[PDB]
Amino acid sequence: IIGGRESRPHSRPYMAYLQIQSPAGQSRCGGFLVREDFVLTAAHCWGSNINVTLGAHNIQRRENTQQHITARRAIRHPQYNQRTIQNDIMLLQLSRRVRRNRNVNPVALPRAQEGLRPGTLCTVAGWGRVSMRRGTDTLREVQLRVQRDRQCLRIFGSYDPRRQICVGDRRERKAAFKGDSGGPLLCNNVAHGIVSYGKSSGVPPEVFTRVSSFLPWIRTTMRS
Ligand SMILES: CN(C(=O)c1cc2ccccc2cc1C(=O)[C@@H](c1cccc2ccccc12)P(=O)(O)O)C1CCN(C(=O)c2ccc3ccccc3c2)CC1
Repeated sequence: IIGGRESRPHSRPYMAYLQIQSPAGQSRCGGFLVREDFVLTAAHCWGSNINVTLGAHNIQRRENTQQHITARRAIRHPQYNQRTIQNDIMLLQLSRRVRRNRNVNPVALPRAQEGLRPGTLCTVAGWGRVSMRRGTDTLREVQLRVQRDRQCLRIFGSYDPRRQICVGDRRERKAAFKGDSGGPLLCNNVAHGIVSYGKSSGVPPEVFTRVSSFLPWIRTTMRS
């Protein structure tokens, strides 16, 4: 998170920290609990081995509030295209159900096809980098304004306004960044987006996956 603030501890109990590929420090991503047995995140974060940490604030400490679970299944969206980064969404079925409590619980999702008006203020959270040189051990968050789709349609090649969201006013140094991938974009406290990608500089507008266009698939995949 660039230009944000440290989050009040445990104020976003749905936050999940992902470590992809056993090797400690091999790859980091964010995600969010949607049910006691499922975590939603980005498909470009896929790996053969994913360790999930729920209930954390400082992910570099084995906190009493944490619950550690491995991804039993890492289900990439069937039409995920890593080259164009389209359909960047993935469901992680946890090896075991979390014990739901004040520090670990699901987040509300948008209804099917729910959109977002440009100018709306949303919040994204994560343990990603705060700059090219600095990262963070603790959860941070920042408020960003939804942008008109035309901006991302000009900047990013394959953008689809139905399946993606254009976020971040270029006039402010605030945005989700490297390591925040997979994390949620909360608009009116509902998880409308998943951090997908943006410029390597971190200067917005940036692209989020629009959760509301994938409800049928999410439903089906979870209706196991
Ligand atoms: C150097 N970068 C970044 O520092 C970066 C910037 C971001 C800016 C805003 C929001 C999220 C961001 C995530 C990252 C990453 O490095 C991700 C990461 C690692 C490896 C492969 C990935 C494949 C798809 C999505 C995330 C990926 P990571 O977070 O998973 O580690 C990323 C910039 C975006 N990328 C592009 O090809 C890309 C595509 C079209 C573009 C069009 C215009 C300008 C830049 C463009 C850059 C990938 C690497």
